[PDB]
Amino acid sequence: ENLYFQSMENFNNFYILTSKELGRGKFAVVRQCISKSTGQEYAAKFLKKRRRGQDCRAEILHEIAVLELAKSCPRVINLHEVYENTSEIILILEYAAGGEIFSLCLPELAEMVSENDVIRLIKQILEGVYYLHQNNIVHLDLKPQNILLSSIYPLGDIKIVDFGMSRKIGHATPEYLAPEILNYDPITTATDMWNIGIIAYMLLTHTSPFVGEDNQETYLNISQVNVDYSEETFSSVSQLATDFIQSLLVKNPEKRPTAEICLSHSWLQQWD
Ligand SMILES: Nc1ncnc2c1ncn2[C@@H]1O[C@H](COP(=O)(O)OP(=O)(O)O)[C@@H](O)[C@H]1O
Ligand SMILES: [Mg+2]
Repeated sequence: ENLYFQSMENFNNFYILTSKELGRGKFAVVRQCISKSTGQEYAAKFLKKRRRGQDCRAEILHEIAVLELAKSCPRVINLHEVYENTSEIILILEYAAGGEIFSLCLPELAEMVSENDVIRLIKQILEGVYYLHQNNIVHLDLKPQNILLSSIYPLGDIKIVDFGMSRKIGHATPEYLAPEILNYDPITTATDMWNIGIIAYMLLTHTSPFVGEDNQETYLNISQVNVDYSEETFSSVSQLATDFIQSLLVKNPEKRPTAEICLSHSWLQQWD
């Protein structure tokens, strides 16, 4: 096996690693690194080329092709360089200092995020999805863990990441799965819109809308679209926001609005 991308020696020459691990999957790790020339912080995603005994180098090239396609889009993370060694392909990514948007979905920070801030973040997440949908790209993993912030004090901008599941239209955690995934119905752009309803639901209420005691109850709630819309949970959430979410959390994908229509919802129109 020959190496396509730059050599690992160049990486150790231009960049220094730190002890800071930003994320760790099964076959991927994200460590922080700094440029020896400029002292700028970057994020290095090490991806293993062999997963479960399969040479997965092709899928990594697919994820690079997608990142490269959406470089002009600022709602998508920027790819700067690529390096490769015997077992790893390394992606040098724009650093997102704010971290996962998952942080704001916790009651521990509900006191600093106002409805006006969610409107701005939701509007930003849509502009990225719109761009991706313009180019027949579907993310499929739009979970709060794969949506980051450029900062937190003050709240920064959106940066989408993790394109390991990006396909084209019409292709082949439980709580973030759409109901048409459980029916095996073909993929569709509307599948990403279901996940945006959960992001908005999780930010405004600070609770997951479908997770149950065990996975059995989780899958049931999804396939039944059983969501908690009670007054106790929405007593301090606008009705416009509710209309926005309910229009997205519906079982039939063809009924969910597109990314273009969502930007026209009366909830997102206000001088900020
Ligand atoms: N550019 C980045 N800046 C800061 N943190 C990142 C960045 N990219 C990824 N992370 C962190 O690493 C975690 C996992 O990265 P990800 O691209 O989703 O790989 P995977 O899902 O395959 O494990 C993310 O949830 C995020 O917390
Ligand atoms: Mg992830």
